[PDB]
Amino acid sequence: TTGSTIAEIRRLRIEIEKLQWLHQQELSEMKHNLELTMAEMRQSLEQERDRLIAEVKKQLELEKQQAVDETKKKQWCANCKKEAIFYCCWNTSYCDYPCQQAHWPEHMKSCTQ
Amino acid sequence: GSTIAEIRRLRIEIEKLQWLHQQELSEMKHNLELTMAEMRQSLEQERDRLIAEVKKQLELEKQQAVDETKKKQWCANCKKEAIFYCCWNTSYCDYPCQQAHWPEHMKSCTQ
Ligand SMILES: [Zn+2]
Ligand SMILES: [Zn+2]
Ligand SMILES: [Zn+2]
Ligand SMILES: [Zn+2]
Repeated sequence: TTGSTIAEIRRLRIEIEKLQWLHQQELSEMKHNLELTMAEMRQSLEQERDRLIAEVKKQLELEKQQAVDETKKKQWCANCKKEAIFYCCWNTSYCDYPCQQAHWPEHMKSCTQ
Repeated sequence: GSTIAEIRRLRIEIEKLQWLHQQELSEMKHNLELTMAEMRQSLEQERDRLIAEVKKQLELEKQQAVDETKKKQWCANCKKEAIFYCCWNTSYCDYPCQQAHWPEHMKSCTQ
């Protein structure tokens, strides 16, 4: 029947028309939410970078102070900068006799005792 | 054949195309999320690289500090720079430090 086919076609066409109007609000709010999550991620990553750098600097500054202080407690070879075991005169110590011999031409200029 | 059946077939195919389109929109939404996760991971890796450079430079400052310290004598009492010495590895910045330190240093001394 002609009228019944026309009504069925018309019904389908109307359903397609309703399909067109769908999902506009979702996509248009999706871009704006993308901007906000992107900005929040950039800010959080920047704060985490600053926190990590500050922490690494604090820890290595403490490690440096510990190394310097440990170093002040010992005597160091004036020729090779390894730990020394005997001394010639003020602020001139050596780890073995060959370092003393090697360093003598320079140390001779300013030696005592 | 049946016209209404043929239309109903058409509806099924259109609804299927519509569901597919929906799958495309949500797979692109997912891909956008993966791209964001990839951006976070790549930025984190670059931060780790920067941190490694900062550690490399701070470790050099540590070594220079150590090497500088090896060049001087340090007060056995207060750890400031020393100007005279009592015996091996025992120097002082001033006489008041030497005096203050004598009760502990006496057990180990030369002169
Ligand atoms: Zn040496
Ligand atoms: Zn000497
Ligand atoms: Zn002192
Ligand atoms: Zn002494």
